[PDB]
Amino acid sequence: RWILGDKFDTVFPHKGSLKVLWESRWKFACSKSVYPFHDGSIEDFEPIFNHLISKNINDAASDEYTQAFLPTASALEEKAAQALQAGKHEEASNLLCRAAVVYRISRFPYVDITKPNSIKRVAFERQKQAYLKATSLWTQPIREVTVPHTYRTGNDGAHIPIYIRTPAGADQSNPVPIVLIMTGLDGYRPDNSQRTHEILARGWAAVVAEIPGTADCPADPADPASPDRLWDSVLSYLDQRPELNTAKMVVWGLSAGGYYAIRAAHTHRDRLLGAIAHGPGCHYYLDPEWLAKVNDHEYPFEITAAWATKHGYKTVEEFVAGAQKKFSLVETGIVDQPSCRLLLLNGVDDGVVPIEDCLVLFEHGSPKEGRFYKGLPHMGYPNSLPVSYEWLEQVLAS
Repeated sequence: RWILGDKFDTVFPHKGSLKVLWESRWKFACSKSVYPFHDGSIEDFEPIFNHLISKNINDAASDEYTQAFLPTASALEEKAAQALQAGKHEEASNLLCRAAVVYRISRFPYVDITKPNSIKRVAFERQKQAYLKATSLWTQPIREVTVPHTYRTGNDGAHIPIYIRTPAGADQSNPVPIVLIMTGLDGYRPDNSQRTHEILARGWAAVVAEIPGTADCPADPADPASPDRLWDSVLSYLDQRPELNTAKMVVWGLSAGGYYAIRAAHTHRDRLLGAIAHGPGCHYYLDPEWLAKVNDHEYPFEITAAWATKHGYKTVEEFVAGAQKKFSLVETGIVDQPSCRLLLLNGVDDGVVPIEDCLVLFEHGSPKEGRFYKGLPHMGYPNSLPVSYEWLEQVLAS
């Protein structure tokens, strides 16, 4: 039934095997310093995965997995303090960035928002601490603002912690355009260094916020309307920021963030010049038939457990039974109004979220834009990244 075809009914060889996941993909991802090991080094990860392998640790949700990483990060943080003692700021940044990646992988694939005492949460707190110190040394530093959630209603929390980075010469007299990044299931505000480099290189401000049901997002994950309130608060702050031009704003939703980019393209169409949705889900990803095989594909570990919690559900059973009716942008009719310019990007053979969730969007509302990558898995990396910046330049053009 799906475009994925023969691959749909396939159990990928890494399922429930951390050994195969490392030896076949992650070892090479870490070597190349690409997702999810971007900013990391293989010297840091080689020994941790050799240890994880020796002990046949396969479940990443387990404390035994997470704790196998934290000694390395401690060692890296001390080397940084050493580097900084000798006035070596560049070495000090790079070691703390490498520390931040050890924490990132230790907390893969999801920090449970309902378990604040969890070891992955401690890992994420140590990451943010490590990263902000690393990015304090930069000429254009990443700054954390705690934005009052003035539009908070119901179960919503009080505080929206976001990362802002402004290019050299960003002034109240020459206000720069914004690219508001919306992160995903396993990637949060500290995991976007290279994107902020590229945004600043083109003379734009980088703003990074997490999505409902992840990390430090105060949005009620169980309320489909919570992201609308979330952005109402964020954009309202960016409206009050002197040097940031909200009249030239694109949102960029990655993975699970893709959903929120698509939604924002409609709900806040009058406030955005564009949206990019990278590897996005909007309807068919919540199809019971899709959910029945999603854990068997390219995701590095089981994903339904994380998805359930991220969509505000107590059990996976309840998530599988109800999620589509409640959250599908198609079923709720969100896609039936017009939208700002929306670029959809994904590999055609995505087995995390269906390519069909990009293709459906062409049958509602405003015209959509797309580039889909033959034979490529979820997000279609590396191919799908350079065209992101091509598009942004065109939309934000002077």
